[PDB]
Amino acid sequence: RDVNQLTPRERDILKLIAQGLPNKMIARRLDITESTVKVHVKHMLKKMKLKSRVEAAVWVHQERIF
DNA sequence: AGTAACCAATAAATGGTATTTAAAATGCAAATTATCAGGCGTACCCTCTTTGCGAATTCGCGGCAGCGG
Repeated sequence: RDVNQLTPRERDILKLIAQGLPNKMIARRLDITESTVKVHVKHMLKKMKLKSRVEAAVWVHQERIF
């Protein structure tokens, strides 16, 4: 239920990701293969029980949870 | 005051094939205390004596026994 069990740093990376950052630049910046980047975003997608980032980002912003 | 599905394009849509990471936790077998379980010994003198009293008045039957011509 609670996102904070995950690392805050990856949450900040994720906010940057939802700021329009494409996966290629993500892999280039984070020093991992694109496969690992996709695996990470896939993990975040199911762990938040979401189908798309738009609704989750809007919900995070509106109540200013983090 | 606004028609398109044209053909590329964009990476996101997944759920699937693995050598990793070390931390944890989870088990594992020692050391190290308590406590239990056996053995021995005892120098005034003491000497068959306790029992069962009756698996309790059955009875009827059988037979293997000792005495006996």
